[PDB]
Amino acid sequence: SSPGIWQLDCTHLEGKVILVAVHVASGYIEAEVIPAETGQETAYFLLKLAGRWPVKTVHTDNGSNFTSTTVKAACWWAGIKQEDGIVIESMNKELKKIIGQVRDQAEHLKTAVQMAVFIHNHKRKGGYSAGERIVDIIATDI
Amino acid sequence: SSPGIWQLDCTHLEGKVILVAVHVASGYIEAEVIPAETGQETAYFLLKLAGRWPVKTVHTDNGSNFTSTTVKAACWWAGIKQEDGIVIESMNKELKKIIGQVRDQAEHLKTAVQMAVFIHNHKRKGGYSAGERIVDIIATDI
Ligand SMILES: Cc1nc2c(c(-c3cc(F)c4c(c3C)CCCO4)c1[C@H](OC(C)(C)C)C(=O)O)CN(C[C@H]1C[C@H]1c1ccccc1)CC2
Ligand SMILES: Cc1nc2c(c(-c3cc(F)c4c(c3C)CCCO4)c1[C@H](OC(C)(C)C)C(=O)O)CN(C[C@H]1C[C@H]1c1ccccc1)CC2
Repeated sequence: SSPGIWQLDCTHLEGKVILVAVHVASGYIEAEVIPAETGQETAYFLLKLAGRWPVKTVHTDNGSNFTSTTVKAACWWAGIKQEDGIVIESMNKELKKIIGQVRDQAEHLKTAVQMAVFIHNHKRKGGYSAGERIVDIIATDI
Repeated sequence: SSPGIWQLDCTHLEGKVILVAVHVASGYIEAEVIPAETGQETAYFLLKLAGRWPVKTVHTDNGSNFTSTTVKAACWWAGIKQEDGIVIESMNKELKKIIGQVRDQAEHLKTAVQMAVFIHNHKRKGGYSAGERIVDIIATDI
């Protein structure tokens, strides 16, 4: 169901990889800079996300990355269901748009990515932000 | 007020440092393994936390770590108020207790810490978990 569904995606910037988790119903995001797209990086990120938010189902833009036994262990341990198939381009475009706008304010790319995550989750779209929508969606399900 | 108050603390294990953020009203935690307690590590962690949860006020067990101009920049950029003074020993004892219980299941300490964060936030105390309490507290304030 809708409150526990997340989409994982990866995007490239400055010879680095940005791993993004999107809470599908709200548009709320978590993101991190990693050296390369690997099973180990995805597994560790999933384990972190699942301890912080209710993660019931995960989708990816890269099915081969979910085949990894390290990713399988993270989903098995956290009780996450892997679901095939999957917007993503637009989220990656909007995130890179925010990143480019703030890039000069920081030395490290990871700092600019976290500033971009902050801007995205706090942005009101009398409208609500993605941060307000995720908390609203999950509290309703409790 | 109560929904935006966080406590930061650091604890040592296996020659490494575990940086813990506790949502005071719920007992919900975020934690990471870092090489050493620095202004830069604390600043980056604060920037991440504030983009993910409403962080209005932060307290620490180590005031000298909040004096750093890098920590000051993170709080200024994210609009966090630093508040002097501050339970913590018991949270560190409970977290290390959970860590020791799972330590053998993983090679890396960081993996065991994330498993411990997952266990703590999901643990029901008909009672509610820290994960349910934080979402409940924040949705009420919306
Ligand atoms: C370094 C490492 N290598 C492997 C594995 C894990 C790993 C990954 C996880 F996501 C995880 C756990 C472990 C131990 C313990 C339970 C919580 O989740 C780790 C882990 O480090 C990461 C990648 C940085 C997180 C660590 O520190 O040990 C997991 N292995 C799975 C095959 C045993 C088989 C398996 C077991 C269960 C389900 C599916 C496959 C492959 C190698
Ligand atoms: C490497 C680095 N060194 C310094 C600083 C920041 C830094 C830290 C932040 F928390 C931060 C920002 C920056 C640029 C931009 C806005 C969002 O928050 C970074 C940052 O890397 C981290 C530590 C890994 C996050 C980066 O990549 O640039 C911040 N500097 C502050 C004195 C200018 C003065 C200041 C400015 C505003 C308020 C208070 C003090 C000292 C050196």
